[PDB]
Amino acid sequence: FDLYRPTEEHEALREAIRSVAEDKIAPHAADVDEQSRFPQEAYEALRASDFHAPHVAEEYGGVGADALATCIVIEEIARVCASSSLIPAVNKLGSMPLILSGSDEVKQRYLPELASGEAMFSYGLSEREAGSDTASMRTRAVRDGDDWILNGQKSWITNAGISKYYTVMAVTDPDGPRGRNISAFVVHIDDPGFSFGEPERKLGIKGSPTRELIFDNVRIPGDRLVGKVGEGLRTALRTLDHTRVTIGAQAVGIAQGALDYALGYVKERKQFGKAIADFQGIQFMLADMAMKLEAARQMVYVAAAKSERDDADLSFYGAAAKCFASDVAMEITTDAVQLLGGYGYTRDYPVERMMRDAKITQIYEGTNQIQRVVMARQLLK
Amino acid sequence: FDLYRPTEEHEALREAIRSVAEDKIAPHAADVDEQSRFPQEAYEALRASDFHAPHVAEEYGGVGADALATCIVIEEIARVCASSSLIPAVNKLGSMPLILSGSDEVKQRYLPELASGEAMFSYGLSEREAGSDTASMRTRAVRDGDDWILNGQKSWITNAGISKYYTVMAVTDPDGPRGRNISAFVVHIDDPGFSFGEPERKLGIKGSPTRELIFDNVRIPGDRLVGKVGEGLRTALRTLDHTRVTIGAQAVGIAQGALDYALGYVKERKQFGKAIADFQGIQFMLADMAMKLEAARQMVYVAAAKSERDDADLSFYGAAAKCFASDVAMEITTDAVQLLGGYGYTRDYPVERMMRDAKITQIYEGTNQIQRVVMARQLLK
Amino acid sequence: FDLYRPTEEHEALREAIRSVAEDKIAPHAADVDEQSRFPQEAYEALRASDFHAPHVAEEYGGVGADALATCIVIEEIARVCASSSLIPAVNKLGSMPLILSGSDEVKQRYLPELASGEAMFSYGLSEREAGSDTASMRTRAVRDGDDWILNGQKSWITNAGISKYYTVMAVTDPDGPRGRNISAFVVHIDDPGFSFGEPERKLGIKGSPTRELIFDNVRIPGDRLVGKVGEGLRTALRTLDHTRVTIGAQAVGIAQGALDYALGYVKERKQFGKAIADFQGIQFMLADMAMKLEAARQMVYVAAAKSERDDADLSFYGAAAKCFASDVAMEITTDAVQLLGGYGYTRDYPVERMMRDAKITQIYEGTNQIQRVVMARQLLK
Amino acid sequence: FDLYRPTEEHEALREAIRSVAEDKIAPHAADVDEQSRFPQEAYEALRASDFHAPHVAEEYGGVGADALATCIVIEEIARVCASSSLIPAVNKLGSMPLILSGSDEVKQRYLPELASGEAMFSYGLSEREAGSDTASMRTRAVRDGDDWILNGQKSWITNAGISKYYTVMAVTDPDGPRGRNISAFVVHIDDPGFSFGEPERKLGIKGSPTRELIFDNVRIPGDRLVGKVGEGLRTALRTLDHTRVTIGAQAVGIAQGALDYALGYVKERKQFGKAIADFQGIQFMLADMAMKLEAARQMVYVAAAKSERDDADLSFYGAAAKCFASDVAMEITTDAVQLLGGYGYTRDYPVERMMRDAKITQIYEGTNQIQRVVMARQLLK
Ligand SMILES: Cc1cc2nc3c(=O)[nH]c(=O)nc-3n(C[C@H](O)[C@H](O)[C@H](O)COP(=O)(O)OP(=O)(O)OC[C@H]3O[C@@H](n4cnc5c(N)ncnc54)[C@H](O)[C@@H]3O)c2cc1C
Ligand SMILES: Cc1cc2nc3c(=O)[nH]c(=O)nc-3n(C[C@H](O)[C@H](O)[C@H](O)COP(=O)(O)OP(=O)(O)OC[C@H]3O[C@@H](n4cnc5c(N)ncnc54)[C@H](O)[C@@H]3O)c2cc1C
Ligand SMILES: Cc1cc2nc3c(=O)[nH]c(=O)nc-3n(C[C@H](O)[C@H](O)[C@H](O)COP(=O)(O)OP(=O)(O)OC[C@H]3O[C@@H](n4cnc5c(N)ncnc54)[C@H](O)[C@@H]3O)c2cc1C
Ligand SMILES: Cc1cc2nc3c(=O)[nH]c(=O)nc-3n(C[C@H](O)[C@H](O)[C@H](O)COP(=O)(O)OP(=O)(O)OC[C@H]3O[C@@H](n4cnc5c(N)ncnc54)[C@H](O)[C@@H]3O)c2cc1C
Repeated sequence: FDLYRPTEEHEALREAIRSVAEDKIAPHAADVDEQSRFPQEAYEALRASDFHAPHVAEEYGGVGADALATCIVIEEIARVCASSSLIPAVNKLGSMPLILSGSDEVKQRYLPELASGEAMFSYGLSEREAGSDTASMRTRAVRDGDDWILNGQKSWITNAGISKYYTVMAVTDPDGPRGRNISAFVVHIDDPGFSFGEPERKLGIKGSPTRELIFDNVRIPGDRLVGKVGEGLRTALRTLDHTRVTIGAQAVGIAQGALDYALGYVKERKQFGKAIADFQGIQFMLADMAMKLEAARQMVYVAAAKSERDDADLSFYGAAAKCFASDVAMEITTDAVQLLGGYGYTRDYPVERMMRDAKITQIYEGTNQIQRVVMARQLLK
Repeated sequence: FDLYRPTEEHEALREAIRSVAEDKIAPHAADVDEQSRFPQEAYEALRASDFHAPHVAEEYGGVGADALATCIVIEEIARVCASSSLIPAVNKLGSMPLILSGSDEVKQRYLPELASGEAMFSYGLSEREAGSDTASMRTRAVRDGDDWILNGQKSWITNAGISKYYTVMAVTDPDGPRGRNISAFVVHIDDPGFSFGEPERKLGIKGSPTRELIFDNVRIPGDRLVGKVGEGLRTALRTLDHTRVTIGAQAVGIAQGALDYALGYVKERKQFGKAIADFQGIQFMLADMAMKLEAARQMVYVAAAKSERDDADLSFYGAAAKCFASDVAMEITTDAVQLLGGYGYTRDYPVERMMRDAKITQIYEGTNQIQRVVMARQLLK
Repeated sequence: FDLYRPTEEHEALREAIRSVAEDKIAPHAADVDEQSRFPQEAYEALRASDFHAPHVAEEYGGVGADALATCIVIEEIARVCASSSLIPAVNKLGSMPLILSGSDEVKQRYLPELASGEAMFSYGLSEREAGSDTASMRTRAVRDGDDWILNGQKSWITNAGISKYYTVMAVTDPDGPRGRNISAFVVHIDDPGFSFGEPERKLGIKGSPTRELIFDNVRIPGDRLVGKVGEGLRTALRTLDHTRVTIGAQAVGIAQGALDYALGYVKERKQFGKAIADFQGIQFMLADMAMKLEAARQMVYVAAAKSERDDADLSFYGAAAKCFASDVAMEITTDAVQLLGGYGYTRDYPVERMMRDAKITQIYEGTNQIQRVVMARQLLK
Repeated sequence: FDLYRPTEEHEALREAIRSVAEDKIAPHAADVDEQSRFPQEAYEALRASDFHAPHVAEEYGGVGADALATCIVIEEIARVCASSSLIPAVNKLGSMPLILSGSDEVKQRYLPELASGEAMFSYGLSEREAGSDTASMRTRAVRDGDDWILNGQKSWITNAGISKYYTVMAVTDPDGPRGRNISAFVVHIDDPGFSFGEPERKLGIKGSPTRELIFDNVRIPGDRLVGKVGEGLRTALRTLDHTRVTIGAQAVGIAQGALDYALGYVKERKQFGKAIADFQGIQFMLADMAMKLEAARQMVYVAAAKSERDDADLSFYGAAAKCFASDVAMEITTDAVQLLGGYGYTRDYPVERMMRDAKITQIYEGTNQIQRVVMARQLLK
């Protein structure tokens, strides 16, 4: 009766990413946060075990992992290092427009370099004046012969400066219809007129570089176009339907690491002559953390299976999975700090970092407010 | 990619129980509550379509439905009538000790009558002084030759007076070890010295009879014994591991009926010149209801698949599924009343009944407090 | 240091209403709910001790109680019988438009009969198509010589059929400006063309009659006019600023009765060899109930003192006090049922009635959704 | 009608501390957090306006501010800089044992230096193995002639290394009765054998030094004794009854600063062509923040008035006020980050610091779990 569980192959994958995460990523997580530096040790360990971008098709040299397998990878990394989990999460985000909409030529150019780990991808959608409202974006792409000229800026770009390739959405007709006047382009780190802003100083995922992209008359070839002129925002929304699920998986892993840590601690710490775990108020808090986490996990996996099949109700299930898991991770990490007492408030234990990291999952890949808008729309239509 | 969803056969089953529920059960639900009367129309409709006790093995004339199929049945009935949903839920509860522990003879005597719908089963575990603490039960069974003499009382017995057979747990050795001095027996409605208390006057599931069992020197044959002398409470705990999942399914169905009703209403009701559904605060409430309901549903189905396979972590997953779903149903039904305004507070709409019914799911089949104890124990061991 | 507490006189008043409530009201509360009948024993006890309408000025034969004293009265009654608490709460609601806007003649006609207890007042604002949106009300009043002719209907009217006088708001100019085309009138139970609908069948406050008013060409004298033609809705909003505070006080009293009952019970009930009160998970639930209740109480009293002084921020504080207290009462009463287990779900204990009653406090005197709208408006302006 | 509000004098005080806070403290708050450095600019501004230790009696050169005035001071500072708010909060904590239990001589020695601002006080109660369980503390004080010899360690000491005087509790008889074998002593920064641990690396209140005290055969005179030998822990518990209220006030101020910031931002930020404040889901979030904050504020002020009068129910009201306000501040600051979107997650806005700071209020001055224990005990006795 093989219902409502991952395959044996999924559980073998879980065990393999967990070994890489616990051995090679976990020891660097505190230093990555504390120095706000790219998790380079994690990148090398993930590249060596083909966990840096596992979703890429076997035809491009990739692992060809299904959406659920890719979720389990992001979850198991996020359990020890949220910054590291963004390597496969943002590699999928930046590549998904090519995978969903790109010509065979565009895919053949870029996906093999992702698969081999020679390049990371970033995704440039958000702006200073258009964050949630991406249809109002002002970055523009203008034909000049066979070339495109890009002018404007993207805000908040994960892995900027480390990524070699940038999937960028820009307005291709300022007079075209709202939502259907945008196109997607692959931009290279050394394209002319392309600079980075100063790294953002963040609450959490501090090792993950977060930087503005500045486009000053960036001239790129005509073959950088991903999909059809004007269909870029449709491609971006379709991308979001898959990638929101992976942030739900990230939220689940962060919450799981915090719960793992809190459970180990309250079994050992003694006060008033017994283990903290022996206090029934503590037992109720642990049961709440575990029940909500497990509900969030199963909902992420249901949305992941929907992502793999492209189920017609993926928008609802993905928006629900991402909003629920991030809300639950925020609550669980706030309680994991609580359960360690004073120790929990110090950077000598990892639970305060896990709480600071959990907060991003409620904001990026669609704010939980936008997620509630999307859910209500899917219910009422 | 057939992961994390019910089978096509499960969805055909869902459609068939939903037709019986909407056509034959739903029209009587208000009158069943209002007159506090047994849902007789629902019993006949369920018996005619073999949905009254679908878990019974095909070898006993039963449907042989898996634990997930049985959950979907209880859910789809509970969506229109919570009292009616207790026909298959309590038929499973009362029969499960026979199915888990009974001799071939005991099973052959009782299960065919359940399968055909000639008899309903009840489960007599709780008492006046031993509710949560069932190991402290005082009802006693004493050998008299080949017979057993039962003395005491059971409290809160669902379907009492309607059920023909009562699976009753009693102390078989007041000096034996705590938890291992109890045995299970099948008691018949016409066994001598066996009476019923006055029906309880309840907040909700008002059509479901709830009555004390009084045992005054009840003499029954030796072959009424279910399993081994002293193993009755082990059988009762094992039963609970499966049946808690079905109350989670009941909670999911009640919440789904309330959400279905609230969604239909806020699309039609207009205030300040627009549909109530057009207010973003309302949209956020609907998204919260739907997200939490969907998380509770997937968690119930994960626990149901664990029940079918007898997964070693069934205790955790069942306790989590039942506690989560009932907590979520309490919150959703309280908001469904809210969303109808004044109308919601009147018995002319069904959402106030759905709120009164939701509250029982937090109490029976282990209080949500006992569920948190069980969850914490499974985490810490 | 006499800061942040009621006066000694307030505490003497509290003790006096508590005696009347515990001796004369509490014994009838269950029967009042169970038979859905007016709390006549409570009315007579309240009239005999001048607690039926204590806010009326001493110049009209009244007690002249301040807004805080009147809150304490409603709270102490609502602790034992929510239906009874609506006698002074709705007596204030129906009289407040006369007190805020009425001529000396109108006040002199009606307030002495309220003060003596010869008449109760009702308030007719809501309609079938205009509940939250009262500015869209369709009930009309048309001059005919010195008379007014009323046509339409009011929905949900508390104490209808028992009250002698009805303060009714009606459109006095269907072409006048939105919100400034409505007037208030005193309607008598025996005015011609005036009938009542069938009593609503409610979730709770079942003894409180709730009935439609039907106006079929109701001819009333010109001197029935309360305040100025067109200022009726301004008077209604001003009324709401004071009366919302009294529903917050009602919510506090219902929650207090449920907590009083739960605390007494968990000290006595034993399971697993100790008092339920000895379980730390239970202690945490009790601390949550008590802390939230006490916060809600102090906020109601702060809003009551604002009501007495007519502080410029009364809208915010009243809306906050009513929304907070009713939300907290819903949560506390749902947990009070929980803490009694099975007993809590039966009508033999009062906590299920207290939960059914608590739910109305979130809906009437402005839904908690309208309260959040009002709060946000006061913050942002 | 002067009920349920601060005095005119309190509101003049509020305006005066708010000017010092907005002009002199607020500009340094970000740099204080970012460099984890003592808020020296705030200390000088507070000392110059007599807001560094306002509770000290006029007989010692102090302001003599009542407990409510002192709460308003801590609140108004905590609104702009939580680290700065600990100057008057910890000055009261460390001095309160002298004020409650000290001889006239001890008070005359130390309180004038606090009043003038020549010295800050710290409080040394907690240890590595005795945090919540202070009766199990192991730091010892041993008579040697007229001297005392202190040996052990205190953990988590706020303002350590900056404070000149340390009120330290130590075991004076390892064989005396539990809770009645502890005494309080004033320790000087230059007492022999007295060192500090390395500053803790914290989630928030990063400018507030937090350091272990190490006592290696610390010899101090007999006149350092505060109160009676063996009554130190009674003095510590009594201190906590007053000081918990001031952490509730701190939590209120942090939440108020976050709400002030979020409200200003959502009025200005536009998305989808309107102000964020114009979205009703946002309006509901703002109403929730404001209602809960206002309930927490009024409850803190009720507990403060109880602290001033020494009301017999101060334990309950203080524990409730501190637990409620800190829980509410955690929720409000987490939502204030949310409402700024990406900006909220960056250290360029202050709301992420306010969230990191809010988390300490749930842990120190008795964890919210200990607060629920204390509340339950006061309810059940
Ligand atoms: C660390 C970080 C990493 C990121 N990574 C990337 C990335 O790699 N690539 C990329 O393109 N983007 C990225 N983002 C951008 C992120 O998706 C945006 O911050 C988010 O979309 C919100 O936009 P905003 O920050 O402008 O907030 P705004 O859109 O200004 O929203 C502000 C507030 O208003 C609310 N709001 C907005 N619209 C509505 C509405 N219609 N109804 C109700 N409430 C509403 C929001 O929920 C929020 O609470 C990242 C963000 C951060 C902080
Ligand atoms: C309508 C209805 C139908 C029922 N149907 C059946 C049925 O068919 N057959 C049957 O045998 N039973 C049935 N039950 C019984 C039900 O399972 C019991 O009510 C439940 O087990 C609780 O027992 P109690 O009511 O005695 O509460 P108690 O056990 O007295 O508990 C009272 C309160 O204390 C809490 N509590 C108890 N122990 C602990 C602990 N260790 N830690 C923390 N908190 C604790 C509980 O959660 C509860 O909040 C039914 C109950 C009802 C009301
Ligand atoms: C038992 C009872 C007693 C009452 N007593 C009286 C009385 O004595 N006199 C009297 O005149 N009235 C009385 N009322 C009426 C009561 O005030 C109304 O029910 C209430 O105002 C809501 O109106 P409605 O029921 O038409 O709900 P609707 O206004 O139809 O609202 C339905 C739902 O939409 C929500 N909603 C409405 N507008 C908005 C908005 N702008 N933004 C977001 N959500 C919105 C509501 O909060 C609610 O959840 C009573 C009601 C009841 C049930
Ligand atoms: C930044 C900071 C500043 C501080 N300032 C000072 C100060 O100036 N002076 C000073 O003396 N102290 C100070 N403290 C100490 C603070 O009061 C302690 O951290 C707190 O008392 C908890 O002790 P602990 O950290 O050892 O946690 P523990 O006592 O080990 O508790 C760990 C967890 O168990 C829970 N727990 C403990 N006992 C029970 C129980 N009986 N029932 C249920 N749950 C329980 C706790 O709530 C917590 O969640 C400070 C702490 C910090 C972090």
